[PDB]
Amino acid sequence: KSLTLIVALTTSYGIGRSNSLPWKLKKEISYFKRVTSFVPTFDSFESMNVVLMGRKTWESIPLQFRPLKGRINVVITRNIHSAKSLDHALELLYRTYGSESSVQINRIFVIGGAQLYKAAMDHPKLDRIMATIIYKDIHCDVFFPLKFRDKEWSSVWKKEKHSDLESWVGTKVPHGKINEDGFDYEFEMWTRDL
Ligand SMILES: NC(=O)C1=CN([C@@H]2O[C@H](COP(=O)(O)OP(=O)(O)OC[C@H]3O[C@@H](n4cnc5c(N)ncnc54)[C@H](OP(=O)(O)O)[C@@H]3O)[C@@H](O)[C@H]2O)C=CC1
Ligand SMILES: COc1ccc(C#CCCCC(=O)O)c(Cc2cnc3nc(N)nc(N)c3c2C)c1
Repeated sequence: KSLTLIVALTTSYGIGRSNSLPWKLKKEISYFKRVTSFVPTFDSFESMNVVLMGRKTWESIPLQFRPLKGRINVVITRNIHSAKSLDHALELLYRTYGSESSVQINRIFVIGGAQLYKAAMDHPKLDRIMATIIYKDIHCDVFFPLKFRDKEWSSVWKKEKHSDLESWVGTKVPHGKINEDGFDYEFEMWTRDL
């Protein structure tokens, strides 16, 4: 099964500031909730998505939102499911939600932070980035680890047609720039060959 990473980052790959998001974007939060908690209509009795996150990200989420509803949550920590790496998480999942289980696994998302992102980009099953691009240079102190939208990575990572994005996330997604509270930002989907 493939992994998908989902992130919102600035044109300078900023993702974070002071253990939180440096923007308060209500429509971006909804896209995130929607993409990660969406499952092919016919499977939706059985099927559930998984959200894999680092311990720091786990701790950053306002309590009212933990665990993230309607998704299987696994926190990765070297020391709610906990596993010690991405692959341990995958073994826990297959073992726990085995054909003998009534909950089934649809898509598995890596939702942050930088350290987990870095491991997910190293993972041979990761082939898709759902990137929210924020066209401002907001000060940040945590950064996305690999510059997948830059020249150096452009033979590996390709940005897909907007209609391919909508086909994947299964609904109309705004095209182009959305303005909210001082920010322009745009939804993208990038893939690479496995
Ligand atoms: N813009 C966006 O979309 C997002 C931004 N963020 C931002 O990211 C920041 C958090 O990033 P970061 O500090 O790197 O934190 P992470 O959330 O990646 O948490 C780091 C910790 O998780 C565990 N961990 C991470 N990767 C692995 C791995 N490969 N194997 C084993 N354990 C691992 C470790 O926990 P342990 O120390 O317990 O062993 C590590 O100390 C904040 O600024 C947050 O707001 C977060 C999510 C999304
Ligand atoms: C750590 O700093 C954070 C502070 C607050 C929140 C929150 C919240 C409400 C979500 C409710 C729900 O989903 O039910 C988040 C999670 C978040 C947000 N947008 C995100 N946006 C994108 N494009 N990607 C992500 N990975 C996001 C991720 C992890 C991180």
